[PDB]
Order: sequence, then structure tokens, then C-alpha cells
Amino acid sequence: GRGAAAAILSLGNVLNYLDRYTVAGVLLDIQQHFGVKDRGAGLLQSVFICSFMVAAPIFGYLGDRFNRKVILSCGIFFWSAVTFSSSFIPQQYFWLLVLSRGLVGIGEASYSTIAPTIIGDLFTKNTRTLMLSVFYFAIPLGSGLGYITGSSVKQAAGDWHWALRVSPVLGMITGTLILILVPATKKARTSWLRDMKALIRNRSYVFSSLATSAVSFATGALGMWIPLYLHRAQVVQKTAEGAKDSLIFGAITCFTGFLGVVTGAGATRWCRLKTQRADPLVCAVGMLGSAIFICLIFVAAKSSIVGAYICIFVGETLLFSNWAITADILMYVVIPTRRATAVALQSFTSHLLGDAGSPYLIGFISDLIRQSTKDSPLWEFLSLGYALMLCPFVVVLGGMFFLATALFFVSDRARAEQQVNQ
Repeated sequence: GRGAAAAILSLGNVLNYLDRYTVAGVLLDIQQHFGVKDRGAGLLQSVFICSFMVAAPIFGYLGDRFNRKVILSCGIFFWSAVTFSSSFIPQQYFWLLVLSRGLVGIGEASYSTIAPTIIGDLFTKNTRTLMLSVFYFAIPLGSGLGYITGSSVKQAAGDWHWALRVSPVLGMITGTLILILVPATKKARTSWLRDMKALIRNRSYVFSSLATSAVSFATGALGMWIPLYLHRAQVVQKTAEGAKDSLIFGAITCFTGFLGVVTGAGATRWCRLKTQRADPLVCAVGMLGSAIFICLIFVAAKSSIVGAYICIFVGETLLFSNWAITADILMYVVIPTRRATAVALQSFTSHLLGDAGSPYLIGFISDLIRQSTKDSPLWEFLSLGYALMLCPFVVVLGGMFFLATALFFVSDRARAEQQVNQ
């Protein structure tokens, strides 16, 4: 009953992230077929994330206006149909694909905002901790499966459109299953405005919000431009493959996400006993290590793709570890009454600052570098590498933000406790 409901919800989340990251696996094919440059490639994910972040709050308000199950199922159908329609688009028109990506982002935001409430409502007896943890595990597996499925469908069918055609068919079924296995779950604006007005004064919360914004920026840009960068490295070198590269990247991504969550949680646990501020400090250490390895990838790639893959592995491990700890930092620094507003504000801020227009930023820098210079495989590879060299700096800045959050942690916890008393 309820267990099958949460199972189908987790499958829907996996398919959600699969649809989200399918485009990255065949970005090269899409770019070659549509005759667009790195800027046009960026536009896709930029508009997608923009629509997602703008939609999540309106979908929360739809949730407290309408039923959760109805919203979530109508969403599923919506983005599945939109993805299938996007698969069937003439090459003459490209903005149609951007609009389809935006609509899919709207739907995926609806899901990401509605499903957690359904999971929480299903179980209240402390099983929801584990079931929500399953929901969270659905994320890295979802992204890895997106990469792998896109690459494999492209390699088998020989045409990229099929990559966008297969997933909707899987999605529609899950939607029909969502209603079948999941039972139905069972002034304020002024208060929220005061909540924001007093949250902006929270130093540690603001610094953690900036840090997670840098995290989102780096994650989005790198996860979207790594496949193209690897294929460019291969074409520069005498011997080249691209589906296998995306397969390896997706496998590494999911495995590193799981291992990184585990290692981050554990390491912050052992570090707590040494000193308070352990969670921000371990976040900063992980961020800095991720920056070092994301900088080393550019030196390793030209020598060999495999070295770049190990660098990807390490950087992904750390950059995924930091999430589970920044979450705990957030829930420490903010009081219960005002935790929902703080979570929504942090999510929107992270999406806007990072992963919203970041792919377009990388693509625009790469296009500028290619335009100023002559265009050829080596120039393309070097330009994309230089454009990606911006992400390590953002990761270092996020580590500095985590350090700042560390500096003002105990006093903010004291304020939170003294406010909780009353």
C-alpha cells in the first residue's frame, strides 16, 4: 500500500532526474544537428533551471490550493508529453526546444515541490526518515541513469531523438501508477515577509546560502559541460571514441554521489566530536579539495582521458558530500517556525545565483574565446577548457563562504535557541 506508493514516487523521482539530465548525454549530437554553438547549448539548461526555480514557489502555492497527488500526476503527464514532443522538432527551429525544456523544468519543479510532502504525509512513525532518504538516493542514481540512458540509446539507435523518445514512454506508465499505488494525502504573506526580513539578518544562513549557490553553479556547469569537454579532448588527441565517455561519466556520477553523501555524513560526524563548527569546516575542506581536483582535471585530460575521469570521481565525491552537511547547517541556524521560509529562500537563491544562466555563462565564454581566435578542434577544446576554468574559482569562493559560516555558527545557534525558548 503506502510502501508501494513511496516506491512509485521514488521511481518517478528517478525518471524526473533522468529526463533532466538526458539532454546532457547527447548535447553534442543536439548541437551538431541544430547548428548551434556553445551559447545555444547553454540556453537549454539555463532556461530549464530558470523555469524550475521560478515555478517551485508557484507550485507550492498550487499545492496549498489544490491536492498534491493531482498536481504531481498532471505534472508527470505534462513533462512526459513535452519531452516526447521536443524529440520531434524540425532542425529549422531551435527555440521550440528551449520552450519544451522550460515547460519540462516547470513540471519537474512541481514534482520536486509536491512529492516530499506526500512522502512525509504517508508515514509519520519515523519510517519517513528512511523513506525520504530513499527519495534522496533517487537523485544521484537519477542523474547517472539519465547520462547512461541517453548515451546508450544514442549509440544503439544511432539517432539522438530516440534518447528523448524512450524516457517519456517510461514516464507515462509511472504517472498512471502514481494514482494507482499512492493514496490521497490528508496575513500569511505578511508573516512570510517578516520571515525574510529577519532571515536576511542571519549571517551564517546567508553565508551558507551563498556557499550552496556556488555549489549549484559548479555542479550544473561541470555536469553539463564534462561530456562535451571529454569528447573535445578526444578529438584533439590522435585517437578518439562519445557514448562510452557519457556512460563512464554517468556511472562515476551516481557512484560518486552515493559515496560522497556517505563519506560527508560520516566525516562530519567524526569531526563534530573535536569542535563545534565542524559541519561548516568540513564543508569548506571538501569544497577546497573539490576545487583543487576540478583544477587538476584540466591538466590530466590532455595527457589522458582516464586521469580526467579519476579527477571527476574525486571532485564529484567531495562536491556531493558537502550537500548533506550544508543541509544540517541550515536546519541548525534557523528556528523551527521560520525553517520553511528559510529553506524556500535558500533553494531559490541557490538556483538563481548558481545553475541559472551558469551553463549559458560557460557557453558564452567559450564562444567568445572561439570567436576571437581561429576555429578548429584544438581551439574548440582549449576554449571550452578555459571557460570551464571559471568553476574552480567559484568552488573556492563557496569554500570561503563555508568558512565564513563556520566563523558565525555558535552565536547564531545561541540566538536560535534563545528564540526557540520563547
